[PDB]
Amino acid sequence: RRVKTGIPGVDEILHGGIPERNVVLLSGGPGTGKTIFSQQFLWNGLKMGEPGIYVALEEHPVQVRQNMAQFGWDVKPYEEKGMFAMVDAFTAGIGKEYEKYIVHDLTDIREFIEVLRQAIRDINAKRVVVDSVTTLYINKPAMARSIILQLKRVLAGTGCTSIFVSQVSGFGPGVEHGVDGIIRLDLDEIDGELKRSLIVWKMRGTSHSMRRHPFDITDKGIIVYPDKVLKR
Amino acid sequence: TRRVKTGIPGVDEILHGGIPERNVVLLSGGPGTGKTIFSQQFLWNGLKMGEPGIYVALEEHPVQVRQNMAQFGWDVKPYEEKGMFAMVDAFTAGIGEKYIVHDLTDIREFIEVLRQAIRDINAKRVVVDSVTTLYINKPAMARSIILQLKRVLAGTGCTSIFVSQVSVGERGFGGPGVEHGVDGIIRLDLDEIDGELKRSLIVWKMRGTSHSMRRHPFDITDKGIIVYPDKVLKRGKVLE
Amino acid sequence: RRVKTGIPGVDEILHGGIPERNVVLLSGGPGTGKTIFSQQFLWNGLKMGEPGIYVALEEHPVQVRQNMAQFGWDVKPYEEKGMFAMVDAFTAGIGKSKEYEKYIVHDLTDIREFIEVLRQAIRDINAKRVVVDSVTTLYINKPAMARSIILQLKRVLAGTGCTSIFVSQVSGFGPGVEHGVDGIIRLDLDEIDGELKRSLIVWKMRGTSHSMRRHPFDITDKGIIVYPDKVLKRGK
Amino acid sequence: TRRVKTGIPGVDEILHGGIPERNVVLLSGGPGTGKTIFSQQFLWNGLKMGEPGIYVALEEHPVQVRQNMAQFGWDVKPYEEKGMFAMVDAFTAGIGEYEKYIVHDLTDIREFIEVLRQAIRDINAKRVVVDSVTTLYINKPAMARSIILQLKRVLAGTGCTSIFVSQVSGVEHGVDGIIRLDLDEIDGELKRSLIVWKMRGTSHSMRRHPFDITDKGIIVYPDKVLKRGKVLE
Amino acid sequence: TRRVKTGIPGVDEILHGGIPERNVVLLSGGPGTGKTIFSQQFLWNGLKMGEPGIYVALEEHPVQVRQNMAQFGWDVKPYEEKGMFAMVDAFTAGIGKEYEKYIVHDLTDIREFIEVLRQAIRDINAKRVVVDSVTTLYINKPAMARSIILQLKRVLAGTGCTSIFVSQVSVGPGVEHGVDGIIRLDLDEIDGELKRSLIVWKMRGTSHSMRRHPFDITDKGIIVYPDKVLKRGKVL
Amino acid sequence: TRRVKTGIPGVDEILHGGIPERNVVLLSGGPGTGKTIFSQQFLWNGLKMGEPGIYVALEEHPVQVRQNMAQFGWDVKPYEEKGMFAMVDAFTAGIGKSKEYEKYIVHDLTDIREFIEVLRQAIRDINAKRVVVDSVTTLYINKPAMARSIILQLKRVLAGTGCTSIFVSQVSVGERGFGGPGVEHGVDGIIRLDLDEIDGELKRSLIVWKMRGTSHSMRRHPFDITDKGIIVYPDKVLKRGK
Ligand SMILES: Nc1ncnc2c1ncn2[C@@H]1O[C@H](COP(=O)(O)OP(=O)(O)O)[C@@H](O)[C@H]1O
Ligand SMILES: Nc1ncnc2c1ncn2[C@@H]1O[C@H](COP(=O)(O)OP(=O)(O)O)[C@@H](O)[C@H]1O
Ligand SMILES: Nc1ncnc2c1ncn2[C@@H]1O[C@H](COP(=O)(O)OP(=O)(O)O)[C@@H](O)[C@H]1O
Ligand SMILES: Nc1ncnc2c1ncn2[C@@H]1O[C@H](COP(=O)(O)OP(=O)(O)O)[C@@H](O)[C@H]1O
Ligand SMILES: Nc1ncnc2c1ncn2[C@@H]1O[C@H](COP(=O)(O)OP(=O)(O)O)[C@@H](O)[C@H]1O
Ligand SMILES: Nc1ncnc2c1ncn2[C@@H]1O[C@H](COP(=O)(O)OP(=O)(O)O)[C@@H](O)[C@H]1O
Repeated sequence: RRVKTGIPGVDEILHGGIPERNVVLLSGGPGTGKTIFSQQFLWNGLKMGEPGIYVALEEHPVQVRQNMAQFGWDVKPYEEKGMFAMVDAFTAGIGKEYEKYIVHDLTDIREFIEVLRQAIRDINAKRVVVDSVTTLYINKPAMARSIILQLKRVLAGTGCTSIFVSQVSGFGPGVEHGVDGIIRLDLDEIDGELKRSLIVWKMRGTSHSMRRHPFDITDKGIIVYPDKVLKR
Repeated sequence: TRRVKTGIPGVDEILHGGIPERNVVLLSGGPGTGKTIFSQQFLWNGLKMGEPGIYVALEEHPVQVRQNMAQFGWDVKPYEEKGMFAMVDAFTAGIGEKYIVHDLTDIREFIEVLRQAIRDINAKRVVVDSVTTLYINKPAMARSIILQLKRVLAGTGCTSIFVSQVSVGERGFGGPGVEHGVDGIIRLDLDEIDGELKRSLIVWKMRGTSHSMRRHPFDITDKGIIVYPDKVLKRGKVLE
Repeated sequence: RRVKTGIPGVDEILHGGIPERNVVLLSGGPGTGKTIFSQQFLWNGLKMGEPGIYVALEEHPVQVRQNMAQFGWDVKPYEEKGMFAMVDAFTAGIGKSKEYEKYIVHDLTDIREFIEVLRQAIRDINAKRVVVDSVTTLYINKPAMARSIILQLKRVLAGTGCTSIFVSQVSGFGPGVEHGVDGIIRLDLDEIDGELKRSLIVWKMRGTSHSMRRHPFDITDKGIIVYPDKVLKRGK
Repeated sequence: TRRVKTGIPGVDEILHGGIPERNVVLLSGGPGTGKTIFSQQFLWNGLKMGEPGIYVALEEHPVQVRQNMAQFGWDVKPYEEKGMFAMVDAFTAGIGEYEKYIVHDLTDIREFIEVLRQAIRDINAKRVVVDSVTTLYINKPAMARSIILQLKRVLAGTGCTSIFVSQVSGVEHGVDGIIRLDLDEIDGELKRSLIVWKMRGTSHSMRRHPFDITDKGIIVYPDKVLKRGKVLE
Repeated sequence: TRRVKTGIPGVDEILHGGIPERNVVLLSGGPGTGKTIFSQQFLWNGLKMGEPGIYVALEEHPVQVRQNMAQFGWDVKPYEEKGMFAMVDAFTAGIGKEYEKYIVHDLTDIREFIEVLRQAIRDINAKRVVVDSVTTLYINKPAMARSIILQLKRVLAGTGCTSIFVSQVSVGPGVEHGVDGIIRLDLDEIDGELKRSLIVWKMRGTSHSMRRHPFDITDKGIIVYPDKVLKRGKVL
Repeated sequence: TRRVKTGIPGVDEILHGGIPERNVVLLSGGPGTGKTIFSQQFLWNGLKMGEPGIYVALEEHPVQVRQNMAQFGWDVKPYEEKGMFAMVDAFTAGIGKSKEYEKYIVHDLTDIREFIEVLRQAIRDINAKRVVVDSVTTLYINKPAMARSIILQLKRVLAGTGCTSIFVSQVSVGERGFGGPGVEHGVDGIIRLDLDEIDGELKRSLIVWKMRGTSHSMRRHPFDITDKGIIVYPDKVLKRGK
């Protein structure tokens, strides 16, 4: 089977959607849409009755809710329903309001994984987003490989299908070799104008579009154009 | 979302209304691209609108900053006496004033002092010139430094600009995590095209709003910066 | 003698196939089809009476079996008849040890045990074909050791009459590794005019002449298909 | 805002009047781009204008510097004995007779600064050259920023306008101005060009202008531009 | 000046007679560019001309080198038994841990390496020597490359030998300056096609072709074409 | 300023008279570009104009070096005897502590102190007016931070004794620059010897990037290496495409 991202054009680009248990790496530079994209993935997940967990390391949950809320995505209700979770692995990297979930020390991936399996259990999560995974090893690159594979085993085991968001200043040291899929979002200046484009570089378990497709970010999120191709 | 008007000709148009309230905007660019003049113009316009502002100086002493702003027609003195503007001296300490940061070993005193200045004048706009100096010899501390300041500023209702210094040639914005941690990124460029340096601005990122995706030329004048939303740079200036 | 990969087009491109006992480095970036190519190589071998061994360092043998099954390649039958074997050199890398697997390398910090289990596996099934996916994981965090490791494994495998494929992960071909192996086959995925095109090229192959051209190929439901009579210069 | 005339042919026009008083200007370029001749002509024209100048030597011994200048027709001797010109020796302490101003330890700029303050005070200097400031931190780049900022404050606070020579093979953000001298090979020929990247306090030509080094120093052509690899206009 | 004929078709002509005797020639190139074959051809042809030769192996065990040379019709067995050819084993020591007349037990430094080499040159009155590859002697200690190349050079030239130092380059200090000559072998992809070329970058003691010449590797070794040149494709 | 004539065909013209006295000229380029040959032709011509030269050898033994210059029709034997020419052995110490015969020998290259000691002594016994250090790169290649002081220290020495010199600088093939931060700003002159593949052919060319004290050709001139030495063509220009 597959997992329908719900993101206009994407499921057609993946020929049906993301294969189950697959951990997809969404990489790209700043402002390419990785945040809106992965949030949309989870949001659409909810509308289809699929449990979702957002592991934030870049922003605090109260902030994430506000960002999504501005696109017309109110997770608060589902949060009360027990169909959506927000894991705070953010306040730990900046200092010290509680939450159902929180990682106090990311020195090790141990507590990180402990708290993760909890949120998955409580809502029987199906969809998961780690934004971002880069923060777990940016200053400890040799440990990236083990970290990516370990989180992978855990998620796939619980039947979850994942987007790891990778921040790029390549796709990210075994990281791009460890994941099942790779979707790169690009923002390129062409003839004096910035053009957004998406391309599925890798996707274990399926055939997929081999073309670079433009896309726009709108008030209601991302919209990819499967019938169009952008030439850089 | 509510917008903060920069007042800089062309910029609020380019931002489809202005900077979304509480956004931290990274103003990135090489030397002599107009980043300092731009950030000060942003603060001055705020004052004219009744929005108290703070300029955290890490590149020059506040005394010189006041002098330089005055030459553009921006005398902050009348405002400092009204408790509507403030200069934080985070410069002196770098090379051995109501607001002073004595030690930049840790970001702790920097924050305490910034918080002090914020409540003192009911600040709405803040400028840090420049953020790079806070970790340029501490690259690994950049991420947490940017994320901690951002939290303090948005948490106190401020809308800010973080000036980011990049060395000429590099199209970077500031490095790992920093360009990822800010809410917006406005790049000011100075490119040599056919034996001529041309200035241009481009909004690479701005959370909470759509914005022009084109590279617009601009000039630095006696009255500050002026961006031209109706012109684009495609290896040469052209209308629309 | 030639070891036939059985992968459509490959053997013609190798003018017969891989010279026996050769260690071939299969290099490429992520998603270029290296795992599938090497597994297809083992599969075809089983189909022609040649025992094979897949040494996993990137995935657990269980998932590998699954993955190969989706392509129509069920090894389970051969595994019980002593014709195929998976070597778990993965778990040690993550941490878990909560399962039973015949061949398993507990510690990857030394190539000593790795070679022990490999020798035992080759002994047990009389291995003729061996795949290591990926050798890169064995020295990524020890590049100065890569040279010895490649030549060491090279001596073992070749000594036991095995012909092997070492999968190399590229983010060149890998310092001194590209020199240690007998052959080099590069799998590429390049964006040309807004579209990703898959291609293969034989850079090196001690023991034989071979196509000096870049050939397009496709990954399908039944695996890889390479086109010997087609060439991808650049664009078409 | 007052202007300091470099007196170098074409340069003041390009700077739209001259260097804004008290500005520290970084003169950056690779070897043999003309940075030393330029900075020395700057001081010379200054002297021949009643403006006392100091040349801080970190690359050659003052004795040799005096020799290089005289060869172009700039004899500082008369001006030096008259207390209108001064040479600072911060060269010897870097590798191994008599010189009025000498910096014994370059470990850190404190002594460097003191000797510099003395020379300025002593001749009431108006122009100062540091050839080259790169040498003060070539092995300690993390110190470059503070050093540049410290010297800038000392010089500006004393009313001097300076040129820091930067040898290329937060510094550029710290100085007030930046003039790049280039030497590029185009069609089998080496062409010299100058370009003002930045100059706080004023507007200036935004073009790359060609120049020649002659027996009498540098001549820049403000009415010419170097575009592809050709001199146009 | 006295010349040493390589015997490789086209080479001696490109060298205007051949290698100036007593010269050390660095044969540099990436993987699969034909450096081993070229070097071995040089020695084989040397034997056929009554010029004893030595091959210092650091990449493969002398056993395998013998069998690979035979693969091209170069059976050194007849000459060795007659004290005309020698195989130095400076390989096994490289991967830790068989009798070989000439073996180097410690590569930690090159004193022993020089001893063994000195012994072999004397025993056979060697006139041609090949070291494959000299890169392995300092790959992990770049700073020592210069002195090692200069030391080996003084010893070889001191014994009247003419040599070829094979240098392994991946993809792209003292070394190239320390040798007498430099012959680069390349393998480049142009328009979906891999093309082999040789160019004499330096050869002390003589003039030589200043052009890049294409060449082929066959079942009988290398063949260089002095009448062809690579502007970018093969032209006249 | 009196010019030291190189004698090398076409060079003194390109330099508009020759090399300004006391100038330390860095001659750099990749392997096989003709730097050693160029430096020797310089000392040789220095002899014929009745000018005493020294050749500091760090890449070859003085015996081999002599055996190399002779191969070009340059026999310095008669001059070493009249004391009009000297050769320094700074090669052996680089690859061992072995003994041998040579009037001038530098035993330790850890520091440049002895080097100068021996050099000043060598300049004295004869009438050292021309000097060649080949290659200066060897002095600091493993300790790049020392390059600057080493270069300037040797400069002062030679200039202080009225010597005009060439420092041979070895750069790797493909490397653009001349020896890095230190070397290139500290020398008075820089002459680049290039060997570039243009249209399937290697072409030799020279270009003067810097020469304090004089004007000079600003163009790239082709040249040939012959059995008699180097021949640079001042009236020809090579166009590399860069
Ligand atoms: N309403 C909107 N209309 C069009 N574009 C928008 C709108 N809101 C936000 N954006 C775009 O979304 C971008 C940010 O996307 P995001 O996923 O947060 O970036 P990143 O890849 O750094 O995580 C902004 O830079 C902006 O260009
Ligand atoms: N009065 C003026 N008229 C025109 N241009 C000016 C004027 N004043 C300053 N400038 C320009 O402004 C530039 C400096 O802008 P600034 O923001 O200080 O640079 P940076 O981005 O490094 O902080 C100068 O290089 C100069 O070219
Ligand atoms: N059923 C299929 N049909 C066509 N292509 C497929 C199919 N299944 C997988 N693929 C392709 O195989 C690719 C993965 O190949 P793989 O060998 O795992 O990559 P890697 O080089 O990283 O080891 C996927 O990215 C996908 O494009
Ligand atoms: N009399 C002269 N006529 C023409 N050019 C000269 C004359 N004297 C020196 N030059 C040029 O000056 C250059 C050196 O300039 P200089 O300022 O010393 O270089 P740098 O940028 O390294 O400090 C020489 O390389 C030479 O080309
Ligand atoms: N019989 C043959 N006919 C044609 N080419 C061959 C033959 N045998 C080997 N080759 C070629 O020789 C190459 C290996 O040459 P070799 O000298 O071993 O490479 P290296 O430069 O890495 O030492 C192989 O990659 C192959 O393409
Ligand atoms: N008799 C000759 N005729 C033509 N060219 C020669 C002759 N002798 C040597 N050469 C050339 O001289 C080159 C070496 O010059 P050299 O100065 O030794 O190089 P480097 O710059 O590395 O010191 C050789 O590569 C060769 O091409």
